[PDB]
Amino acid sequence: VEMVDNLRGKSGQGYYVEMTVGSPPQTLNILVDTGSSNFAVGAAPHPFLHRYYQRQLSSTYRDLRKGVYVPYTQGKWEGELGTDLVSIPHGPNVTVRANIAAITESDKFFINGSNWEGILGLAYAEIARPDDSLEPFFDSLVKQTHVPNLFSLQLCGAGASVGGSMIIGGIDHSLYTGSLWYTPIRREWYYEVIIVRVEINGQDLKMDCKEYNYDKSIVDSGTTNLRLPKKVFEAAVKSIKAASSTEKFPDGFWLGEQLVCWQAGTTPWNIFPVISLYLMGEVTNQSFRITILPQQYLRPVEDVATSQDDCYKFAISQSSTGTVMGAVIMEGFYVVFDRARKRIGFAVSACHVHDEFRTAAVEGPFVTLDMEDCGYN
Ligand SMILES: CC(=O)N[C@@H](Cc1ccccc1)[C@H](O)CN[C@H]1CC(C)(C)Cc2nn(CC(C)(C)C)cc21
Repeated sequence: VEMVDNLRGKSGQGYYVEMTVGSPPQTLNILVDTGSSNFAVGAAPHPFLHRYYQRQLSSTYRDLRKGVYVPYTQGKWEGELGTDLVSIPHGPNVTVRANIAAITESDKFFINGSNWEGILGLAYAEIARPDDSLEPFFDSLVKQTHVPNLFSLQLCGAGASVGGSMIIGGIDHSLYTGSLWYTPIRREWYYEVIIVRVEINGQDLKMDCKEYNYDKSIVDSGTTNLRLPKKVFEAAVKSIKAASSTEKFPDGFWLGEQLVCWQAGTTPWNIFPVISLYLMGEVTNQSFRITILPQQYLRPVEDVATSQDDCYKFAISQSSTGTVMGAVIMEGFYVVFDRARKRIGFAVSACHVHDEFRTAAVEGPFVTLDMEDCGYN
């Protein structure tokens, strides 16, 4: 399909897809964000924008006469709502009319050299700003075209520059191997899921499973790290420390605020454990596990200045807002957002993570006869 390899990015800075807005079409790169539900594009000059949406140049622009403000984990923006024609040159061969927030002010949102100038929130209307009557893009796309109500993401961030695919309307079987395991979307707002068990080096963290979903867990392509509620993050760090205790790192490293560096080519991958996240299955008390390697959770930081070394930031961090399965954990899986059947599917992706000793995996089933719902509330 002409859709394969339509994502690009820089590591830690999100993955983006080419879109056009307006008529005649204005080309913009747009961040793919399953962690939010607003379509917003820079629409005035900013030191970090290479280009921006010029509403005056679009004869199909319609102004909704309504402001909007979106704060995310750290960045935020404000702008003006309207609608316009939108296309995805390397996606489905359609043009739809969609709501678009024209960002006119922002703080800590745009990133210097990221190459994107806007954001596609792919989650549900329940969390759109200003409220749930602002129809999200994907809903408009499905309503206006015959595109099936499903999209999949293969995020590779493999060899700063990263790639992948966003396949809309379909499952591309050349993008994964083995089977697809499905977890139910628990509620349609974020892509909310349920983690039932966490292991490090195969050792269970032995917590009540509701702690892992305090107070929701989501799948979030717009967030880099695996973020964990404090109690789970502390338990996990203790475990990973213990597994890797042949070397000691500063506390700043574990807090995500300092790099760790090894002379180029010598990163000791084998001293770090794998992490397994077990997700609720489609049948009662069954689960499957996705297993992640330290090549995924030690994120490389490209910097020519430090390049006699390879240097890494620890990409597991504390959350006061629930577990966030960010790009770290999506990378090397093919993740299918099957909105039509209210589930998300995971399979090992054609760009999987891989070492001569260990491989990321998606595998099941696992059973737990213990009858506790792991949903927080
Ligand atoms: C790290 C981050 O904030 N990512 C957001 C996307 C983004 C991409 C580039 C620059 C800045 C922001 C992504 O949407 C975050 N997803 C969730 C992460 C949460 C649940 C911990 C907090 C939150 N707030 N929002 C905003 C809203 C409440 C309006 C849905 C989205 C989210």
